[PDB]
Amino acid sequence: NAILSLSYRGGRLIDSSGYGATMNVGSDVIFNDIGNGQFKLNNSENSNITAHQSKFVVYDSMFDNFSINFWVRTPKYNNNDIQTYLQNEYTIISCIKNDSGWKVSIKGNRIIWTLIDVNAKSKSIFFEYSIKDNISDYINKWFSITITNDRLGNANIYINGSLKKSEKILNLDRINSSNDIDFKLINCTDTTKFVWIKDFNIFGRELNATEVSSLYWIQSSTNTLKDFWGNPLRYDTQYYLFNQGMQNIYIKYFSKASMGETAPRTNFNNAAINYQNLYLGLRFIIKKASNSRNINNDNIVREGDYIYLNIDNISDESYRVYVLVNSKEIQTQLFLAPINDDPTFYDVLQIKKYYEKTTYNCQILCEKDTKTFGLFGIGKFVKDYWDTYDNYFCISQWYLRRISENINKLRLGCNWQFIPVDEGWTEL
Repeated sequence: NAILSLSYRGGRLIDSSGYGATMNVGSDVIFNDIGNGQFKLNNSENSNITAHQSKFVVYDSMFDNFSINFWVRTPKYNNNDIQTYLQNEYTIISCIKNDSGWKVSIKGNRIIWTLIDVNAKSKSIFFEYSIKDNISDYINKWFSITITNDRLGNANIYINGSLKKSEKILNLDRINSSNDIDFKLINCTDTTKFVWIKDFNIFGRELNATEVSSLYWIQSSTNTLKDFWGNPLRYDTQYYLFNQGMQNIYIKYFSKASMGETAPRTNFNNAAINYQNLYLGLRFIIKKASNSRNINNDNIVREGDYIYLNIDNISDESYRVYVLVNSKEIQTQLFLAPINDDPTFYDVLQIKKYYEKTTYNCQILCEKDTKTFGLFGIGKFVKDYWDTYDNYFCISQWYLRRISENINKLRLGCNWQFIPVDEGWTEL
């Protein structure tokens, strides 16, 4: 029972809650109908949405509890402009009348919720994520934020469905907010900044932990395949390959053995920031296999589709990933070769999500028949001795049983993510 839910469908922004908020959209907003719909705000006057709430939805109360929820995708810092990134707080969503109400702000690597009462007393609570991780779960990635407010106790921030922070708000008096919610960058000094927003909802109660987790599961669209950024995985789109089990390597071509070998990610590191580079190694393109589901160019890949993994940066001609047919062994290297129909090898795959379905991981399956059946992962050249070069791109039957074992499956070597070049992640 959301009391406001923004959705973009049939080419228009609507309130899908049924409480009838009306929208006014500026001339410089980008929209799409992915899922419930997404939009992009840039740093200009015309890049704005105003949602006008009815008398029955607008918040004006000393005691009534309420929650808001949305997902955000905010770009990586510019390496040469970290001081302004860390120091500049800008609003992205606000509902303020005569200085009272609520607002969502970003300040670098922080997401901030602020409440201001009619006496100008204010309380803020923030979530901060690291800008020194080799690989970040949050930078330039879709993530979920749910903020719940108990007027007689705490404000709470939940990130990706789990409680991250709490702050006492009980000393605030009446919060008399605006009928209008403005989605708009305010006070953002960087002309190039933008933010992506999706799944904006308001609830007229304090959601509990169970409700927050359920909402996260629903909004994660667990049947859809996603890329590293949290966007739908697509055909005909160049992707670098990330292994969730071995995050510090990428795959390179080794011509002598028609092989994908591992090599260490390079990094950028100074006193303020650290990250490993993402746009490294073999560049893959997902292609629709013969007699699979009919698609248009750049369509979304589904778990039921049969696909090929082309590689466009080994030579001027396309290469593709091949599996040896009837290997009679538990593990074999994958073969990276020019396009061919040699019956010794086989190229029909599927991209699956067997567990951890709210994550952006996938598994890559070959299942021709029992003699050619396994999951893509990484094998060791030498097993009994720090060496980032000691591995190759393989297919193994070992993963088939492993993924049904009573274990944490988050960091298995058969977990992969696909990384397209994105405007919110620039590197050297």
